[PDB]
Amino acid sequence: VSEQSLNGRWTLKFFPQPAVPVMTIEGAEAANGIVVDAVVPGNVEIDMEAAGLVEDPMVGNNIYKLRPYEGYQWYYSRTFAAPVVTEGQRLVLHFGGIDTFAEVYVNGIKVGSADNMLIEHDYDITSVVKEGENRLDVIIRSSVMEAQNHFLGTLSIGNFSNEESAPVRRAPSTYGWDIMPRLVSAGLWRDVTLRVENPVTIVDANWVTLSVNPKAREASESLYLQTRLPFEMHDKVKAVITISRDGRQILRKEALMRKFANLFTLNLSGVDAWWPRGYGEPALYTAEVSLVDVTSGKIYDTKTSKIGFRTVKLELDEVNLPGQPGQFQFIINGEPVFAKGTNWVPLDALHSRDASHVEEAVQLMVEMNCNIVRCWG
Amino acid sequence: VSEQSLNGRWTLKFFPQPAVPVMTIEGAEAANGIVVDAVVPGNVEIDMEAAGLVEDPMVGNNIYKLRPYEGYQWYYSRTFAAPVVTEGQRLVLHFGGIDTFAEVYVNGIKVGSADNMLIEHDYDITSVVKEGENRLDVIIRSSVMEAQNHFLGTLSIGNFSNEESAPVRRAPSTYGWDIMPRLVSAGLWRDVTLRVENPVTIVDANWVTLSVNPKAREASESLYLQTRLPFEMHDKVKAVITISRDGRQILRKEALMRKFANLFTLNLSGVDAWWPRGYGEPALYTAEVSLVDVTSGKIYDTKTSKIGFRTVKLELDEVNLPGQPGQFQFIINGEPVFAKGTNWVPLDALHSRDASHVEEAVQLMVEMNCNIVRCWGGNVYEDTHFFELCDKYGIMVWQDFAMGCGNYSQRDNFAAALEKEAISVVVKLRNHPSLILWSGPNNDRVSRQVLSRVIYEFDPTRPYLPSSGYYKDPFYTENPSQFVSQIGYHGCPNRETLERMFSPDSVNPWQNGVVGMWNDEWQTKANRIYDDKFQGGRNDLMTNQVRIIFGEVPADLDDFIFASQSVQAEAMKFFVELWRGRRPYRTGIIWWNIRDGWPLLSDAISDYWGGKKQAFYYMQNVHHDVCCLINPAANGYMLKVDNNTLKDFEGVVEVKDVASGKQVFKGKFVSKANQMSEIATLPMQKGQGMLVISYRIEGNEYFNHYLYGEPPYKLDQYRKWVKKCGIYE
Repeated sequence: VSEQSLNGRWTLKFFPQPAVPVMTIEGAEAANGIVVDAVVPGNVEIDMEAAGLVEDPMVGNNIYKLRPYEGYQWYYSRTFAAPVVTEGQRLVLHFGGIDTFAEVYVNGIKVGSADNMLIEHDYDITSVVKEGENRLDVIIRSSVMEAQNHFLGTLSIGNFSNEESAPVRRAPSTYGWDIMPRLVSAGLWRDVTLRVENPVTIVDANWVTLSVNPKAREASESLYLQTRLPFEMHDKVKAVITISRDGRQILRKEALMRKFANLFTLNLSGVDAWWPRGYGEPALYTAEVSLVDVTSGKIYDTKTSKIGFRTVKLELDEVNLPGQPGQFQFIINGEPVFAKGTNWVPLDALHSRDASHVEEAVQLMVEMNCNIVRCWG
Repeated sequence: VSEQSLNGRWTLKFFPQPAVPVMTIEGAEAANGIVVDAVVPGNVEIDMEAAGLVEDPMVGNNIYKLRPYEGYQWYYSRTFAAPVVTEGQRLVLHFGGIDTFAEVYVNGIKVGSADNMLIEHDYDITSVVKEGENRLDVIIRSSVMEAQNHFLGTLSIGNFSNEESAPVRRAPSTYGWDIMPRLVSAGLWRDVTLRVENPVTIVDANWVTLSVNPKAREASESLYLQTRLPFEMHDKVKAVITISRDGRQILRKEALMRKFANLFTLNLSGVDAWWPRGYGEPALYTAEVSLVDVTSGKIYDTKTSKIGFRTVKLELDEVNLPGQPGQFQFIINGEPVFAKGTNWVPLDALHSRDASHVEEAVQLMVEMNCNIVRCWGGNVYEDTHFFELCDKYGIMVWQDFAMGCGNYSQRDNFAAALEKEAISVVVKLRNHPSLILWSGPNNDRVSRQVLSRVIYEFDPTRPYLPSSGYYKDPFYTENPSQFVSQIGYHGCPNRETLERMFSPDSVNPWQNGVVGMWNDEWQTKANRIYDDKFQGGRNDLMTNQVRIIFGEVPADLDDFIFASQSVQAEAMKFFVELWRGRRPYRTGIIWWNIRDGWPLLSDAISDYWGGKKQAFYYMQNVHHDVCCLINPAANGYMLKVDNNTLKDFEGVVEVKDVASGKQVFKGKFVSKANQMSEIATLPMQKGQGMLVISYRIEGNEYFNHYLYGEPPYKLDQYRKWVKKCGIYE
């Protein structure tokens, strides 16, 4: 129905982590720490430099001066107006990125516990949200100290990746590499939003290119659609599939929703294939699917994404060193492409600034004419 | 000690499921619904038709009128007197079948949560039962809505099995198939009882045939006995094993119970082996084990079951397509048996009526002389009595695990729910001699790990197989599989069935008299899972087959029924004769199918109401233990005789043309045991016609026929050939 954003100014209170880490709001407020203004999405080091508490780590040996903060806790807090929810609607609190181990409270009620900085986190706060001003509190603990909650196997010690990185789900380069500095950091480094979902909603729209014929401008595309559908809405809701490019509608298919999960296959004509750089055009088509009430015409949900009709196959060599690394070739749309490109390292040691560099960084590959890029583990 | 039954009249309250499903008694009573009388075991649709709330779903398009109830909840409730329990005794509440997701309360205390309609459910209500009147409440929620509690993998969407069937443990055919209608249903479809167990009780009595020597009438049988035994009862209780047959005691062994779990081996003499139909007698022996007090003589528990001394081995081919499907042969008691039988589909879309059809349905296989039956994975697991009849009548059982067409989840939740189901079904059925095989891209955790590990630990005696329009077309006649699952041919049911399941105006198939078009009712009885109005599809399989064999489609209804049934009769007979005549390479044939589970237009040879189609009688004559048949040859036809027994037979076979009466062949034959024998190469006949195969063995006249020539045939002429032949009617 809507997506209210919770980005902006938050309250950040940081303090050294005690022997028993702080998990509750009472302990976080009782702890003796410093309170400064914070920006979400952001990194805690950015908020402290804005407060004049840390020097610029990009200059000289200032990076080492952030060392004590690896054992600090970080208490994000803000208020928010609750969006309007009607009966059957669900209120979801969405985190694009929590770095890392945090307890999330809404109006003093714990709604989740995060432990992976690389994936999104969604919590159903429908039953805990209140009318009017609400409170949202996130209490992050030390990622480095979290490693001492595990016993490492022999093979996990002594590698180039830090031992602290082995038992936790974080970016290994944040602990230090030969190309990226050590800067564990913390904070809400991606968007925080409030989402309202109708009882009839799209759970997943999976687009799959079954086959492609670039010469005949044909393609067979599959849509694996999973939805949330109350049984009173079975046979009363229809799926509206729409393929278009540059405003011109290529296909509009309608089908009655009789199940919650369906597979739709579309045999398309006059459609171009997606090619990497040099081997043709990167033809993209707008693929939209909406759940519409058959009687009232109400649109309950709409999922839109730009897809490309393309097939990928990895032809492995069977003579010259069969099974050894590098003995393969990518087969795109049946053609053996020659890959030329770069390795993708972190865009910023403070990863909340990543999104601000993607445009410039991708444009480097466009000028370089890379047809491939490997996002480094 | 005792087993009090809780079957009978219950109170059923149904209501649409809210956004938050009802899980408690307070919410169930607070919900606004309808209360009617219910029968247990039963289906909720049966109770509502008894209340006059739903029309007969077996007639016309009434099946679609049950659609809203797939999103309903069902509140079973009844009172019961508590049986007398003494100290140490346990009171167990037994459910034979809960369909499906239900919360079970006894005196307002939740005693269990069910989530598998195919296995039993037992709850210890000893600490919650009260003296006097007790209350038992079962709150079932929507099975269809339960699917939306899961995220399906890519390979679970788009298969023939419904997406709603993928994440739940139910019979996949209940959501709709091409042979069974969509009817999710709900309720307590099997027995509900109260069981009292002594502190000394038998947990499991596993009977295993180690070896058998049919000639010397010897067998080595193992008893894996697990018991519940208080340590104060160790060395004070004895196990009394008893093997008997027809009242005569064969062996009585006694042993002091010094442990809770023991293995007993019995070397028996003067005991006959269990054989499938044709290969000998289905010899069954009553095997009883009792735990008796050494001093007081008190019998604490007794487990009795009829077992059969039999060994099963699956010899897999290693030359002709090694590893491909169908390249195997069953080795029963050391002998390579040739399997002939049918696929087992649901006995009823409302599965509480299954038990009422087992006797009649199994008797169809006995008349058909099937020595094997494959229980299809789209169906529920049949109860104990079905296997008892298969044990008694010598019909081997191929058991699929309840898995439908498509790939399933590879995660821990589905594996754990399936492991619990497989362990439960294996322990329950592993003692039946009729059961001979378990059956489940080569990286599927379900078939290559979960199910295989269960068989490895709980049934190491049976093989496990991870298997997940002219009838003379080379598509059929050039099948490379030694063990074939024949697809089956469509056949219009007997006229009486049409007038019973169709509206009077819809008995005739042609809508507005147009030959080529079916009305909306015949399209429904072609299994149209959802009421989407179209024309064509599966129903065209009927008229297409009649057109290939007889040229045109008869406008007259009775002319169409006989024609469509004759096509199915000749086609299915040809398949059985073609595989029996291609031994020893061909090792078995299982065809689709002997009986329908709903009044429908299907490829089965007998309908839900017992109407045997023309194909049933044709198949009967080519299912004999010793059958004289004719196969097509390179330059004519080959008269042959197939032996599915262990004994040799002599006889005389005569081959004659129907119309002309000219004797084509007559001579003596020697049918060597457990093999097919060529008798003579018959010269090719002119044009169309039909031959008569008359053979006598041991003073018994058996009959068969062969339709020669190429289609299309003249329906009136073919009817004249069958009439003059005097084999069928």
